[PDB]
Amino acid sequence: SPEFMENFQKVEKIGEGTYGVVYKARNKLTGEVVALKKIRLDTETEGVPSTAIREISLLKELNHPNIVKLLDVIHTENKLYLVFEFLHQDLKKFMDASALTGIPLPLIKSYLFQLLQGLAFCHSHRVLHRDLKPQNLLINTEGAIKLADFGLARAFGVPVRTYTHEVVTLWYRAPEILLGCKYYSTAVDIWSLGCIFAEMVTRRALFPGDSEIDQLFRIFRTLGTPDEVVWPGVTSMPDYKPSFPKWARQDFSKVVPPLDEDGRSLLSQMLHYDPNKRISAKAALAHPFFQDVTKPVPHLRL
Ligand SMILES: O=S(=O)(O)c1cccc2cccc(Nc3ccccc3)c12
Ligand SMILES: O=S(=O)(O)c1cccc2cccc(Nc3ccccc3)c12
Ligand SMILES: COc1ccc(O)c(-c2nc(N)nc(N)n2)c1
Repeated sequence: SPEFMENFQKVEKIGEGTYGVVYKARNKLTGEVVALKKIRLDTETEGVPSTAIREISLLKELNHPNIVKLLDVIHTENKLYLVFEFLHQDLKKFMDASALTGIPLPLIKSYLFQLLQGLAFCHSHRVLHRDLKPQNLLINTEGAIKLADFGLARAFGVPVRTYTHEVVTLWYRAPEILLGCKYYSTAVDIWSLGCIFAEMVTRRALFPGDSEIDQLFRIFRTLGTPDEVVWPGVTSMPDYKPSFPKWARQDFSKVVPPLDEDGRSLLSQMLHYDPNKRISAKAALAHPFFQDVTKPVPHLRL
């Protein structure tokens, strides 16, 4: 039986991702609470590009405990309403609420482990997230964390307006993208998650840049300016300039003080400059940092 928007009662705005406001709503017929996303389509040109349609189809095929569940898609007047399972809060809000104490290590480990499981699944199905950040990660009272707000629209020219509040995506952007690589790989998601891992541990974003070049320099100042030894081919990348300053790599004892050899070993592999050497999500799941991983239940108030 088709669902119609009249079937839903808005309860409250719970967020605003790359597609604007996200509303918690109640299904009038079943009483099920859901999250609704409003997509405004603009046939600016001929329509959604074939490749974009295929990528949307690929994302839709994914069924995994660590990917927010899309329950239905309602079409009406030049608009689409995405009906998703309802999740209480995002990782960004949770970290801010835990900033003065910090998210406990067992939870950090559980969330990282789960995000790697979700990414491994996506990557094996040829799906990348492309815009991983704390704001697009959803957590439930059960202790699960899920991927949401995939960067598909801006990555494949989907004719749909994006954004609402602003932008801060640069902070988690992989260096090969900042250097203008012709083709990037699944490794870009691992870099972003590595930045998130460090952020949960230190309680502060790792590379909070304000422009592409500022983002690059913040990365270089911490991990060292890459050269051909560390990253073969870096000096020939489209936007690489020999004039870049030369910074030496900093010790992780300074970058992420709380972490030990296991956590630092894993983080170093997730932030490797060379995409071909950066650890994969599948390999990361086998890292010793996860030997004692559990599934703690977070404490959240509303
Ligand atoms: O494939 S759908 O499940 O609709 C879909 C689901 C989720 C997001 C979408 C974004 C743009 C276009 C779609 N398709 C579309 C296709 C025909 C007409 C209007 C929109 C999207
Ligand atoms: O909303 S997201 O959380 O990314 C999302 C999460 C989980 C499954 C999705 C399936 C299709 C489209 C999405 N978003 C989408 C919306 C508009 C344009 C292109 C893709 C999906
Ligand atoms: C598909 O995107 C979704 C799907 C379901 C959701 O519950 C959310 C969401 N939920 C909350 N509480 N905050 C925020 N920021 N987002 C987002």
